[PDB]
Amino acid sequence: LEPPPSTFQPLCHPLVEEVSKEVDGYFLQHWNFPNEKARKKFVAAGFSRVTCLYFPKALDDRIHFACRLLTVLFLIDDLLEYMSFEEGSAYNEKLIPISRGDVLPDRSIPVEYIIYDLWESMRAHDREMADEILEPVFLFMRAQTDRTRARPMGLGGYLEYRERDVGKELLAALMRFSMGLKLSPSELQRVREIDANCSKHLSVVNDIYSYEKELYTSKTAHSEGGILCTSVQILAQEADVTAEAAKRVLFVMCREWELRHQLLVARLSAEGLETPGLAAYVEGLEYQMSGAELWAQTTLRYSV
Amino acid sequence: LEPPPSTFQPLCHPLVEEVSKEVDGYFLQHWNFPNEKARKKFVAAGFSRVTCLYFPKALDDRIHFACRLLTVLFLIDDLLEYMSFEEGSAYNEKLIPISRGDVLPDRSIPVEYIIYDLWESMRAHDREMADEILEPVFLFMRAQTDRTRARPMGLGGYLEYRERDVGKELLAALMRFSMGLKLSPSELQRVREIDANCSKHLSVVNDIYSYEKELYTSKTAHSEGGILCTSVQILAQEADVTAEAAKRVLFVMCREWELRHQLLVARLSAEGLETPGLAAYVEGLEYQMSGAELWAQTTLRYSV
Ligand SMILES: C=C(C)[C@H]1CC[N@@H+]2CCC[C@H](C)[C@@]2(C)C1
Ligand SMILES: C=C(C)[C@H]1CC[N@@H+]2CCC[C@H](C)[C@@]2(C)C1
Ligand SMILES: [Mg+2]
Ligand SMILES: [Mg+2]
Ligand SMILES: [Mg+2]
Ligand SMILES: [Mg+2]
Ligand SMILES: [Mg+2]
Ligand SMILES: [Mg+2]
Repeated sequence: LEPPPSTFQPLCHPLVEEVSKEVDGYFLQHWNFPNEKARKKFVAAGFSRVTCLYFPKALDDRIHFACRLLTVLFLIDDLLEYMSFEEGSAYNEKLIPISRGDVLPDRSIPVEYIIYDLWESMRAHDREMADEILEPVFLFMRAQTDRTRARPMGLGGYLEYRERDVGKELLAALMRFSMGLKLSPSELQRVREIDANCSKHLSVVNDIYSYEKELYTSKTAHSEGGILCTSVQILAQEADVTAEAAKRVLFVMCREWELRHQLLVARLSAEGLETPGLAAYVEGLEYQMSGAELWAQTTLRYSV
Repeated sequence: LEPPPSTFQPLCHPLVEEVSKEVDGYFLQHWNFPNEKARKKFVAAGFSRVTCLYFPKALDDRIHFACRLLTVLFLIDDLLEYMSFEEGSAYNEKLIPISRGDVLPDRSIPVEYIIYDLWESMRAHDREMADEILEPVFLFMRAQTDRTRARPMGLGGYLEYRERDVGKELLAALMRFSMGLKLSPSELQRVREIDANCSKHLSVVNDIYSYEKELYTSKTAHSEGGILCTSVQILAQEADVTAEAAKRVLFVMCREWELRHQLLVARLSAEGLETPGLAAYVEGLEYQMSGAELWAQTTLRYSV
């Protein structure tokens, strides 16, 4: 599968080696892997490597929080494949008060106390921005078990939904957190179009490289939790072509959203609307788009 | 614009120039054109030229019949853009019993006696093969003013509907009629999948090249009869990109259908399933696709 040209240049955080070994070790110490094989697979996926690709301009003392959050959010995304919607919702909902720091963790259950301890250290470092990540996270978590996954969706319907299930807002607030990027409500409203456009790129690039994994998941895991929900499948059905054909067509569209991103950014500069904070923000969203693509191409998580 | 490569080579019927003067000459004589600017525009469209690219291996004494049918269907296609869905339906339904020979034409209304004399002459040359073109035509006629045009559609449902509105079935029967190509029912049953795939290519390729023309029509003619119903519109909506962007993506989807055409034709031959009659037919379809594209990218009908 050959990717079409992109003008984007992915960047990686300079401390990716240290921070990855640090956060990897942590999870190998506290998390519950079924066997040595699953432990090996976990390190292979490179969950801190991708976090360092999403947020290459992260503050050095802050990047490790993001790796931690995204790692466990990744570990859970996989576990939900083997539950029903009910089971999966119950699972997520228990973690939400713990995340607010409202209910203590059952310290026998790794996921409970890992999440509790994460959010506490985050609020300790920067309470205000830490707190602005909470609702975007929950929004994502409740999307993961939304019954709309079991209803037929067209392309537009799907992207509307995937904006939550792919975690666009949570990634945005985590980005802002990890950089210390403070934006007024004015500025944040000002770029809703750029967000929406960027969300489609993140969704579809991921749909393209993870399709094979997800096809096998839809055959072997839970009939609800492992349900096949992807633009690849939708487009394949609608255009009556193979998934491989659909991938190639969706990749060209992703490049159109990149171009559209440059256009919107340029236009926002063509008024005084591009504040310095906003400028660093939309540069940030470009790192996410390109970074996620670089990782998706090279991670063992998707070529297996 | 910049079409990506195609494996298909177009062919033009050798008599294209004679039949063009002849058929153009007939319609310039009988059709009620409003003025001289429109008679010139009709000749610049080159309708006999596109017919001779659709069916480049049509029998020499049969190709003119096809130029006639398509020429009158092109003219009526433009008419219905000035009509409501009701007016257009009323107009086409008049013509349906006249085509069958069940009703005599009003010899003072050109469209009626042109239609009547066309079908009677075609039944004279090959009764049973002419017969089989009728219902596919009425099917495309009725599609043209179906209110589903004005309702929301996703890409999939659009292609389903456009299979009728692009007249894929009438084109098939016509191609057979033009070539003396008789196929058994079970033969036709074997290429149904190949037919459907070919439909999408014809539709979307036409949609790409005729978009600026249809845009303008939607804005100037009747709000119903000239409504913008096109894959370029639908993809641009679902994916939130410009029309030019959608065209670039749809073009890639069209090459994927050429690939699928080839794959389906190879599969058919690898069983003992490609009869000699079927062999001509699917080669026939491939001329329709590459021919439609050649005309579309040069006709003044879509460029001015
Ligand atoms: C940014 C992406 C393409 C998503 C890849 C998959 N993971 C699942 C775990 C949580 C993340 C937000 C994400 C949805 C990111
Ligand atoms: C085969 C096509 C892409 C269509 C081009 C436009 N014309 C309009 C008049 C009727 C024809 C069947 C057609 C729809 C063919
Ligand atoms: Mg998921
Ligand atoms: Mg998943
Ligand atoms: Mg995926
Ligand atoms: Mg039409
Ligand atoms: Mg038309
Ligand atoms: Mg058109």
